[PDB]
Amino acid sequence: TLSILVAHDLQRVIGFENQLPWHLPNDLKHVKKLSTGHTLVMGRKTFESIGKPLPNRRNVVLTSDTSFNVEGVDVIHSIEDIYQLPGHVFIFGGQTLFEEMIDKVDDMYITVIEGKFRGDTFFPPYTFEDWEVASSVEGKLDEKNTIPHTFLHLIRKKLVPR
Ligand SMILES: NC(=O)c1ccc[n+]([C@@H]2O[C@H](COP(=O)([O-])OP(=O)(O)OC[C@H]3O[C@@H](n4cnc5c(N)ncnc54)[C@H](OP(=O)(O)O)[C@@H]3O)[C@@H](O)[C@H]2O)c1
Ligand SMILES: CCC(CC)[C@H]1c2ccccc2CNN1C(=O)/C=C/c1cc(Cc2cnc(N)nc2N)cc(OC)c1OC
Repeated sequence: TLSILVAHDLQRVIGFENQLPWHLPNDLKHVKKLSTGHTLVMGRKTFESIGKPLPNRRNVVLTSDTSFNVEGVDVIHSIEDIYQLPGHVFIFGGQTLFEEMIDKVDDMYITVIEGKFRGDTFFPPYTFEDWEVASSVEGKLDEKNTIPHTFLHLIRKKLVPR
C-alpha cells in the first residue's frame, strides 16, 4: 500500500524556509501514530530539516547524491525504487515528492491546517471530485495546540462508466 502523508494549510502551503510553518504537536503525534512500524519515503531536503531518522519506522531518503549515507537511513536514487519497498509506504514530503507521487498513490492522510501561513512550498492542487473522504476528524484544541485542524483520510475514486 502506498499513501501520501501531509499537512497543508487553507492555501496548500506545506513549508517555509525548510521548516513547517506551524507549531502543532498533535499533528506530529498523528504522524507518529500512523507511520510507526511502517516506511517513510522523503526527499533529501525534508530529511535534512528533521535532521535525524525517526525511530521505529523505516526511513528512506530519495536523493541524487551517491555519497549520501546516514546511519539508520536507507537511500534510494529514483522514484521507481519506491515500488520495490515492501509493506505500507508513506510519501512523507516534501513538495517535489508530493508532486511526483500524487498521481500514483492509493490514498492520502491529510491534516488540513485551518489557517493561512506564509509559505514557499506547496502541496499540489487536487479535487474532492477525484477523492472519497474515508474519514474527516476535527483535531482537538488545547493549551499547546491552538490552530484548528482536520484529519482527512482520502481514497482515490475509481473511474467508472456513467
Ligand atoms: N507540511 C508537510 O506535511 C511537509 C512534509 C514534508 C516536508 N515539508 C516541507 O516541504 C519543504 C521541502 O520540499 P522540497 O520540494 O523543497 O524538498 P524535498 O522534496 O524535501 O527534497 C527535494 C530533494 O529530494 C530529492 N529528489 C526528489 N525527487 C527526486 C528524484 N526523482 N530522483 C532523485 N532525487 C530526488 C532531491 O535531492 P538531491 O538534491 O539531494 O538530489 C531533491 O533536491 C520544506 O519546507 C519542508 O518543511 C512539509
Ligand atoms: C517530535 C514529536 C514527534 C512525535 C512525538 C516526532 C516523533 C518522535 C518519535 C517517533 C516518531 C515521531 C514522528 N514525528 N516527529 C518529528 O519530530 C518529525 C516531524 C516532522 C514531520 C514532517 C513531515 C510531515 C509532518 N506532518 C504531516 N501531517 N505530514 C508529514 N509528512 C516534516 C517536518 O519538517 C519539515 C518535521 O519536523 C518538524
